[PDB]
Amino acid sequence: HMCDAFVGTWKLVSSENFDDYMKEVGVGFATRKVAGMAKPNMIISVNGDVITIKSESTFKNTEISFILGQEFDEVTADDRKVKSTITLDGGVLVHVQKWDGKSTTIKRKREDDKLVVECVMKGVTSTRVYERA
Ligand SMILES: CC(C)(CC(=O)O)CC(=O)Nc1cc(Cl)cc(Cl)c1
Repeated sequence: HMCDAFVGTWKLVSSENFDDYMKEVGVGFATRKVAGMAKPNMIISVNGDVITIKSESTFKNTEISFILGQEFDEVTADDRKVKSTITLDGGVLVHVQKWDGKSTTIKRKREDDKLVVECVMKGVTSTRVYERA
């Protein structure tokens, strides 16, 4: 019942500073523009200890499955090859990605009827708000 309140199908309803976050990460111009236009759905499910998060949009469909606290390799939507670990910290899903000596952290939180995603790369934070589909 670890992630019950995250499970479901969510649709992006607002974004702030995502282009700048992507710039800070190192994403190139064309990918930033097309990815920034996307209105993804985020589909979260749990089966036993395995959490699956899918992101689907006109730009890209991605899928990760993982066990909390157990590192895995991830190819991101912008084609980084990263080492990822996702944990629960005080009811927040905390996703750390490591590559090329860099690090970014993505937090997913339930707030009211929304799922709020905060993406941090060095001093740059982007906030993406999802609602139930
Ligand atoms: C958690 C997430 C960050 C944001 C969301 O799910 O809303 C997933 C995502 O879109 N990743 C991403 C995509 C591109 Cl193309 C470039 C970079 Cl840096 C990141």
